[PDB]
Amino acid sequence: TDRVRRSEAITHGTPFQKAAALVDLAEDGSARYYFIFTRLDLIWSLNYFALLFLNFFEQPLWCEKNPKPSCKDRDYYYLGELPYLTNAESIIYEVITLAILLVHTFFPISYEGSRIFWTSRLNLVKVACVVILFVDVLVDFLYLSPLAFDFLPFRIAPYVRVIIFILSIRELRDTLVLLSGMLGTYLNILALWMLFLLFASWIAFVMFEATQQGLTVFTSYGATLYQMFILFTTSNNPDVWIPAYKSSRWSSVFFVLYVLIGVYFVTNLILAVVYDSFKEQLAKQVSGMDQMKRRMLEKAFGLKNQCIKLFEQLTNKDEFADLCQAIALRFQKEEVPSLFEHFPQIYHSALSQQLRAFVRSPNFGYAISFILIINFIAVVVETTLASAQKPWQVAEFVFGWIYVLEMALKIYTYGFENYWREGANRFDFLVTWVIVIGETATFWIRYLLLARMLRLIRLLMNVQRYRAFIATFITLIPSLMPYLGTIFCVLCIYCSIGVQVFGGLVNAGNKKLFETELAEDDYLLFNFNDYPNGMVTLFNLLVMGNWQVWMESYKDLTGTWWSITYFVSFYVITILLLLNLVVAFVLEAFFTELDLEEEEKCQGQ
Amino acid sequence: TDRVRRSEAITHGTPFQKAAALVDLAEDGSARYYFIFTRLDLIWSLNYFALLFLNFFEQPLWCEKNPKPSCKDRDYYYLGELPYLTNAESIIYEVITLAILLVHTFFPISYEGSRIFWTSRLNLVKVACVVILFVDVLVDFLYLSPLAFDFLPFRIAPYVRVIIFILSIRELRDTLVLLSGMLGTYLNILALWMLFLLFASWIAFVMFEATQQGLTVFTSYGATLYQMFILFTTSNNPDVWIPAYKSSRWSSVFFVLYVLIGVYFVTNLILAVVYDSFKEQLAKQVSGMDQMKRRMLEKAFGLKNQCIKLFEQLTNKDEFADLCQAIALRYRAFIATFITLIPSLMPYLGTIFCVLCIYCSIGVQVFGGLVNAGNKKLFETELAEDDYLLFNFNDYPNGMVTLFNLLVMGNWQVWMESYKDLTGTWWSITYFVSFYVITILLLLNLVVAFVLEAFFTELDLEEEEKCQGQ
Repeated sequence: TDRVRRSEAITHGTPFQKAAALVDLAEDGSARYYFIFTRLDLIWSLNYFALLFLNFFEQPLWCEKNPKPSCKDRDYYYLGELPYLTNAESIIYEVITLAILLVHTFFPISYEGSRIFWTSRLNLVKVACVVILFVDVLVDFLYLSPLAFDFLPFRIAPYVRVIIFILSIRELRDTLVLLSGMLGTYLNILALWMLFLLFASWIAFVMFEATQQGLTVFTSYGATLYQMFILFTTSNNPDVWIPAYKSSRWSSVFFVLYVLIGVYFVTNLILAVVYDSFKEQLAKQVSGMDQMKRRMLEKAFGLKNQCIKLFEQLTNKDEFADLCQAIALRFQKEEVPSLFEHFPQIYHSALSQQLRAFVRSPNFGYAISFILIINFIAVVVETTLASAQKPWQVAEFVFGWIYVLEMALKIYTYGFENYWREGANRFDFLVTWVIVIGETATFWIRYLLLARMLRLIRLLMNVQRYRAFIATFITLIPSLMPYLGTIFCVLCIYCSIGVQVFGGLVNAGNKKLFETELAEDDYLLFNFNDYPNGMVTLFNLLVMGNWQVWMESYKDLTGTWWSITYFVSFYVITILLLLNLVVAFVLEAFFTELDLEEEEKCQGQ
Repeated sequence: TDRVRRSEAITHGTPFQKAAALVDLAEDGSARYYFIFTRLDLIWSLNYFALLFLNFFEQPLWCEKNPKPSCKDRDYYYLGELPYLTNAESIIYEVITLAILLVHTFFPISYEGSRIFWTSRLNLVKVACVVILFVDVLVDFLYLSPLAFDFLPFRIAPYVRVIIFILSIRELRDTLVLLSGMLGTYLNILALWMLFLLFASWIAFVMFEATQQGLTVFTSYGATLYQMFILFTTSNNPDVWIPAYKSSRWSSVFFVLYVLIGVYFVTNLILAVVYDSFKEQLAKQVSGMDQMKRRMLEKAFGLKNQCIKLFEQLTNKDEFADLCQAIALRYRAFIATFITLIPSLMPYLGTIFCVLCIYCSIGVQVFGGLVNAGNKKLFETELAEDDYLLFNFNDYPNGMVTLFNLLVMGNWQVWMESYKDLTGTWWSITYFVSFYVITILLLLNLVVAFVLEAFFTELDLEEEEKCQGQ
């Protein structure tokens, strides 16, 4: 019960207790109102997620301008399968979440102090965002009366919801501070890339001037630069230069050289510059956190006898910082009592310790692992069947109980704390409960059986080699969350733009559609006609198989080359920057894991 | 200046100048006959290169079986534009390059001394390769005459020419030696990748078992694993799961998760393992180089006037090697990186090109001849739908450009499907699978790591220069 002890010691503890708490919470990274607001922090978090999720269910703007047919003909408009809110439902949940937001944003005035509240920038920006949302909601509500407005051309709330979400979750804000560091360096390598495309497409344009390649593909410098930009992604390779190769096999040399330089040099040079600037900005950022950590330690200090008394609390300035950092890096945190040591003859009778050693024994692991292999054999045999399967319900139940027992013995040997502190044990816990629930409810099957397959990953987890890769993966998964969230918020902004600009054109009546590559390649459900559909289309533009099919199709559907600016800017922001950041993160992760085991060896030697 | 003074000093100079030559050539990184051998290096190189390029102009063997129509109707077989040598020319250039190769491979027999030469296994393997070439050339000559043979099923010379070329250039031979060590680590992450595909494809097959995705795309576990393997490359995205998305939009959650894990995690992990194991082998190589340089300098030492006479020649036991080491002394950063990276990368791009040569030779023997205007099946294939028919294996250039197209991983499954359906045998996929495993997941990831290392070296170098000037 750490958090309650901490908050009690902070609010009511004696100065030595307060100091000990301040240092403990430094090691772990009006105070009553702050604690209350922290307890409400779950409510605030869920409200901010619901505030963003409203974008998925709000009815698309183009449905309001009286389409014929109505948007109920989701086949005619190739629309999604999520529902769209009525106006009534939208006004209900928009009102509830805006009211909770106003409460959330202004409640800190009760404890921060107004001079602080207005001196602080993050406050002023959140006040601006909530004001903008209040205005746009009140406008959209007043439009319930036709006297209020005749027409509404555009809507701003879909963007401000995302901004408020970004400003609410600090780790996203610190990721955007990092990114708005490295962006200035990134513009130089982006410029060198552009200048390379310009030159290469000028050479191509001169070289093919009167060939069939010129006359049917490189018809002008602009089309050349565009086709070459696509070919830098290689997505149109070899298709874009087949006419050249038909006219002279030697033409292949120019395109092989262009692809080779583009894919293996420049793409990697951009990656290297992004990786460098990431590493620089991350080291710069973390140094600021270490400095704040010192500021907190200096407060804990300011609040031989003093050293003895602090070490006495530990039994539960430069000297202080050194001692605290040393003991922190040297020693693990204090033990947590079980609920069961209170029973001497139960918990402490040597039969207990003997069973504890047994469950801890290696041969117990050998037994359980062999049983798990047998469970794998059991399920692989069972999936040969689809009433003959009925007896395998017995095997299902038996393995269910076996996992209940294993989990129980695990908590019997590592409590709740050292059990749940291990991510493997957490996965065990979850899959145990879900399958035990399924089986005890049994005693749709084809779908729930995928959980019985999912449990088989334990066979990989046990492997002495792969455990290193799996540990890299398991630490990387939570560590990537804010960068994936940054990408997802950019996708939300881009989808909103797509829904407003391109939504509604992909319908069965638009005869131009059946001229597009979408209708030729059958991609028709990957339209922007609603937010879900745009969101999955944007996943396709991210992995960017066939991505130019959309850029061509919507160029042709809109009739202006400016439609391309959406996909070009999307490529520049997501692929060339943010995803290369994620790549750098994975490389730093694995090499840190290798460095960590190299340190473990060097210190053990 | 330098090279003449060095060889002159080594052959005729005073021993103090001989030491000076040894140290100067160490700074710059019967000996008369070794000097002749070294000066001929250009002729040796050009002979090896001609022997390698011979594969581009040797007539494809399936034409020698006399098809109808003949390979004179190049359009009917979508053939390239390079000449095919006559039997006369092929015999002439094979004999000439064999004679010059025999000369080169025997040339060290004098200056190395027979026991030493034949003791060194690199000579022995070269001799095995050259004897194989001699035997196969003699067989090819006999096969000109009906008395010796009626037919020969398989021709080995196209491979051994590449093997001899790899053995001949030290920068290549050391590149493949470096590469051969990390393979034992590369096979582990390859096992993890295989196990991942197998399990993910099993979940896919059972999840969709009765759906339209199952009833059209994932019809058997085999088809599932194949389609998922292509989807790991992302090259069949979104195509493979459009039926699932038509039946229920929630299907997309599984394929999005599969692609995300495949790309941004596992492939990057394969890059990380290859990168680290390369950096390990590079470190071992450069440590071996430093050790060898020291051993040479120690020999040069073995040969106060002591100092003065050397400081005199320098105008051109550790104590000596340490002396030698002492007496050895916006876009600009990117552009310097790019400039130096090219002559640094030449070994690896060259090795990749040699692997393509082996694969192209296999391609011309196994698949060559299938893509022709009379093949009724061909017009059912994706090759014909996408008008890719010039990208075939009917001659060596065509195969080489097809192999480049696979190396860029553009539409690469078109050929794998089309040639599977042409060859009528699922085993044809092994060509493209093994190619992807060897070139993309290993060698080109190595190239990536080499580029990144070059860039970070350039940033460190300019930071060092700045800090030392500060």
